Amino acid sequence: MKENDIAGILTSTRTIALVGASDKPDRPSYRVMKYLLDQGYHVIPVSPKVAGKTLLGQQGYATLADVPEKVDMVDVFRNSEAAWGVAQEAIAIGAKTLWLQLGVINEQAAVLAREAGLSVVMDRCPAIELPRLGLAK
Repeated sequence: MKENDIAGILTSTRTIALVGASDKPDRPSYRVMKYLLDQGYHVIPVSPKVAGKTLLGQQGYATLADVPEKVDMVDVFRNSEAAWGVAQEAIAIGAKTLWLQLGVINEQAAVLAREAGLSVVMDRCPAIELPRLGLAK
């Protein structure tokens, strides 16, 4: 099994990290958060406001460099350009996977990961990636 793709990273370690997890239930960043939590996945929301607080039962953090748990998949839904800033940071600490917002295309953030080898995935969301096979509860 010498497969070098997201399949091995997702099948090996499943870790989802949320960037900019605030108290805005009227945003796509929230709907995706509680969505991954209910589905039964490890959600690690990190925000400058949740730093030292509890979000939906998940420990909050001011920065991704403050959480002990190693992130495996960075969920960036905040904004388009946000993917770039969140990408460099992830690759810095030693990320493994990167997920952006579905419908958007960022060549800058895409290559920004290739430079390190990180698995960058743009124009794709977990909400639709889950049911893609039919394992949605």
